[PDB]
Amino acid sequence: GHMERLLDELTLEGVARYMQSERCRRVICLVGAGISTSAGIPDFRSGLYDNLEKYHLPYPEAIFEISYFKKHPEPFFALAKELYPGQFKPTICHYFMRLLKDKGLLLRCYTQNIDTLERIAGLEQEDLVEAHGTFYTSHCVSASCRHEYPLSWMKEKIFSEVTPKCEDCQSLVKPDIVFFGESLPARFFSCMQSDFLKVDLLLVMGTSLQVQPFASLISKAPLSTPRLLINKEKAGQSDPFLGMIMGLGGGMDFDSKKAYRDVAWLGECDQGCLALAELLGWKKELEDLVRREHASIDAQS
Amino acid sequence: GHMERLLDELTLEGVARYMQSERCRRVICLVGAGISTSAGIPDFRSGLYDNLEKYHLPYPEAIFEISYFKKHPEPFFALAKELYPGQFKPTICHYFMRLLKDKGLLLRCYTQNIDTLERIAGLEQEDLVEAHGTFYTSHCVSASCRHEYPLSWMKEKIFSEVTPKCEDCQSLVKPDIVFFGESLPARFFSCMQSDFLKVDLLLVMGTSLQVQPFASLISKAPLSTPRLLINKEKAGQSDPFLGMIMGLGGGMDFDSKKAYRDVAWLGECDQGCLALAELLGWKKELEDLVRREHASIDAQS
Ligand SMILES: NC(=O)c1ccc[n+]([C@@H]2O[C@H](COP(=O)([O-])OP(=O)(O)OC[C@H]3O[C@@H](n4cnc5c(N)ncnc54)[C@H](O)[C@@H]3O)[C@@H](O)[C@H]2O)c1
Ligand SMILES: NC(=O)c1ccc[n+]([C@@H]2O[C@H](COP(=O)([O-])OP(=O)(O)OC[C@H]3O[C@@H](n4cnc5c(N)ncnc54)[C@H](O)[C@@H]3O)[C@@H](O)[C@H]2O)c1
Ligand SMILES: Cc1cc(C)nc(SCC(=O)Nc2ncc(Cc3cccc4ccc(Br)cc34)s2)n1
Ligand SMILES: Cc1cc(C)nc(SCC(=O)Nc2ncc(Cc3cccc4ccc(Br)cc34)s2)n1
Ligand SMILES: [Zn+2]
Ligand SMILES: [Zn+2]
Repeated sequence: GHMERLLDELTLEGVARYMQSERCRRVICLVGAGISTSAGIPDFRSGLYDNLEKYHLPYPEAIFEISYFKKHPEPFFALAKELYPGQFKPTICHYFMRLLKDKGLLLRCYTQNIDTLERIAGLEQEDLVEAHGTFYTSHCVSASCRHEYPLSWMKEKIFSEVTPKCEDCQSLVKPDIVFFGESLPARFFSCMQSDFLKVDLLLVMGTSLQVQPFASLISKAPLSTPRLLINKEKAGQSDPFLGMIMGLGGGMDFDSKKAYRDVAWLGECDQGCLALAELLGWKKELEDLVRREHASIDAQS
Repeated sequence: GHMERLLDELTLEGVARYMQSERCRRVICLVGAGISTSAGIPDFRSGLYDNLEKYHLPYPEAIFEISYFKKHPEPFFALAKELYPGQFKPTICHYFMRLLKDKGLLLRCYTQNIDTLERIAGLEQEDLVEAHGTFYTSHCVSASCRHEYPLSWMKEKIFSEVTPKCEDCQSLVKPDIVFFGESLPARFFSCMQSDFLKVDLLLVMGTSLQVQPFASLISKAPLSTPRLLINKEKAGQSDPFLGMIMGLGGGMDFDSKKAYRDVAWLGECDQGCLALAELLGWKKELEDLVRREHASIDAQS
C-alpha cells in the first residue's frame, strides 16, 4: 500500500546519503530570486511600487505588460537603469550548481532569475532553462526582423538613457525577459516533460513557489523523487488535497505524518549549499571554486 | 493610478450588463467536474480510494501513472468499467455554453472533464480545449503506429472486460486522457497564449481551481477582464500577493476592498447558468434547447 521511500530520513543528512547512492543520477535545481540576494540583487520582498511612482503609470502592473511596453517603453528602460546590478558575482549557491554540472549530476537548472549569474558561474545554455527569460540577450520586436543584441549593447543603451532601437529596422529592441502577455520561452516547454520523467532529486532554492511556472513544476516530479527546499522560509505546502488524484495533487509535505520525501532546510541559500557540500565531502572544492572564480572577476575590475 | 473597471458592480447583474455591452465579444469558459455532477457523474469529493482497494495496487496513485498503466493495464480498465456513466445527458450548464457558441460569444471552452458531454451538447472540436484529454478517442500506444479508435470501440472493450489491443500491431490502446507522466495535449499549448490575450470575460464553472492547468490559467487573463465563478463554494482566492509582480500574482479577489473584477455566485452550476440566462433574456431559449436536446437523446433509448 506504500510509496517507495528513497530517503532514509527527512533531513539534509538523509538527502546527502541519497545523493551519494547509485540511485541519485539526475538532479534538477529550481532556483529563484533568493539565490541572488547575497549577490546584492534584491528580491522585492524586503517592493517595486515606490520606484514606479515617478513614471506616472496608469497602474503599477502596467510596467510588466508587453502591450504597455510597446506603446510607452521609457518607463521600463528607466526602471531597468535604476535596478541594474552594480556587480555580477555569482553566489556560493550558484557555484554549488556549477559543482553539480562538473560532477555530471545536473540534469537541468531551471531558473526564474533574469540576472545572468548562472551563466557567469559557468552553467551553459544546454544546462539551463531560463523560465522567465533573461537579460543575456535582447531582440528587435518586429516579426520580420528579430535581430538579436547581446547584453553589452543593451547595457550601453540602458545606461546612456537612449531607448534601444534596432539597427536594421528602427523597431523597439526588448530584453528577452517574459513580460506579462508573453508566453514562457519555447525552451521551457521543450525540456519540462522529458526532464521531469528522469529526475532523481529536485533541489528547490530561493523561491516561495508562488509564481508560475515553479508553483506547479514541483508536482511534475515522480512521486518517489525526493524534494529538498533550501530557503529562508517554508514554501509550497498546502492543505491536504481532497480531489480525485489524491497524493498527486497539492504541494510539499514536510510536516504531516504522511511526509515521506520532502525536506525543508531553513536559512540562507549560501549556508544551506555549504552545509550540503560539507556532508558530501565537497566543502573544500566548493570553497576553492568560489575563491578562484570571484578572484577572476575581481582581477578584471 | 487605477485599473479600468469593466463591471459596474461585482454581482451576476453587473456581469450580465457587461455581457450585453459592445465591450464583451469573447467569452472563455473554464469548466470542471462540477458541471457534470447533475448529469449523474460524481466528482470524487462527496473518493476513488475505496474503488481502488480490490485491485491491490502498490499505492492508490499508481492507477493514474502512465508507467504503471503500460505494465499493468487491467486495473485501469476494470475501474473504467465501474466508473463508466450509465447515460450521457449534458446539463443546463453545458447547453448554456452551446448558447454562447450559437450567439458567437464563445471564444473557447476549456474543460478538465473527460466525459465528452461538451461534444454531446454540440460544442465542436474547434470550440474546445480538452485540457485533461478525453475518452472521445483512444490511441494505440506504439510510437510507429498510433492507430486511432472511437469511443464506441473502447466502450465495447471496457464492457466486455477485454484489454484493448491494437488491431494493427497488438500494442495497448489507451483512452486519450492525460495520465500522470504525460504532457497536457498539444491543443492546449497552441490555444492558450492567443486565447488569453483576446478574452473579454472568463466564466469559471464547477472547479475548485486546485489542479493544473486551471489553477494558474485564471491569472493569464488581462488584468481588466472580468472573472465570474459559478460554483458550490468559493475557489481561487489566496492571501494578498507579496512578490515582485503585485496584482499580477495570486488568484481571485472577490472580497477585499481592492476587489474590482471577480464575482462569485455560489450554488448549483445549473442554477447559476439559468439565473444568468434569465438576466440576459435567454431563459426561454435555454429551456427550449435543453428540452429538445434531452428529448432527442431520450428518443434513441
Ligand atoms: N535576481 C533576479 O533575477 C530577480 C530579482 C528580483 C526579482 N526577480 C523576479 O521576481 C520573481 C521572483 O520569484 P521567485 O519565486 O523566484 O522569488 P520570490 O518572490 O519567492 O522571492 C525569493 C524567495 O527567497 C527567499 N530568500 C531571499 N533571500 C534569500 C537567501 N539569501 N536565502 C534563502 N532564501 C532567500 C525569500 O524569503 C522568498 O521566499 C521572478 O519573476 C523573477 O524573475 C528576479
Ligand atoms: N465529469 C468528469 O469528466 C470528471 C468526473 C470526476 C473527475 N474528473 C477529473 O477530476 C479532476 C477534477 O478537477 P476539477 O477542478 O475539474 O473539479 P474539482 O475536483 O474541483 O471538483 C468539482 C468542483 O465543483 C463543485 N461542484 C460539484 N458539483 C457542483 C454543482 N452541481 N454545481 C456547482 N459546483 C459543483 C465542487 O464543490 C468542487 O469545487 C479533473 O482531472 C477531471 O478530469 C472528471
Ligand atoms: C542583467 C540585469 C539587468 C537588469 C536591469 N536587472 C537585472 S537583475 C535585477 C532586477 O530585479 N531587474 C529587473 N528588471 C526589471 C524588473 C521588473 C520587470 C519589469 C517589466 C517587465 C519584466 C518582465 C520580467 C521580469 Br522577471 C521582470 C520585469 S526587475 N539583471
Ligand atoms: C466516456 C467516459 C468513460 C468513463 C470510464 N468515464 C467517463 S466520466 C467518469 C469518470 O470519472 N471516469 C474516470 N475514468 C478514470 C478516472 C480516473 C483516472 C485513472 C487513471 C488515469 C486517469 C487519467 C486522467 C483522468 Br482525468 C482520470 C484518470 S475517472 N466518461
Ligand atoms: Zn529589427
Ligand atoms: Zn498499433
